[PDB]
Amino acid sequence: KVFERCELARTLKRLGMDGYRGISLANWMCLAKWESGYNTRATNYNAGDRSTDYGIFQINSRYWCNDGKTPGAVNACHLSCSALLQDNIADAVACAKRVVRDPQGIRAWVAWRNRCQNRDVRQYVQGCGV
Ligand SMILES: [Cl-]
Ligand SMILES: [Cl-]
Ligand SMILES: [Cl-]
Repeated sequence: KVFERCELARTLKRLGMDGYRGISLANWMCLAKWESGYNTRATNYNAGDRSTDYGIFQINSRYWCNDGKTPGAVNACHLSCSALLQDNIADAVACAKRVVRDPQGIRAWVAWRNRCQNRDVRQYVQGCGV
């Protein structure tokens, strides 16, 4: 599915994302916006290293989920990458939390550095009741 902005914001808040390991909801919204345009079914093959990015946060198969087809991969979220293509984003959210338990935190996503870091991201949650 493609989420509407405020629906997603409320969905993530219910799933405990607000302030998770120091990360505001608006940072998570900005990440989802630039990764996928709020689209849970998005996939992107990386020809360069044989991995794929999955779902609303574009979580990468090399480290985070298993797709069977990425060489030398591990599966730190202990999920099929299929779980990251559901309309229900609970698994994706669990896996995004796992990503940010690592030292880099939200910096793991380069899109976050480019489009969100050191920016005014308040617009992402304006009006959403979160
Ligand atoms: Cl911030
Ligand atoms: Cl699974
Ligand atoms: Cl679903």
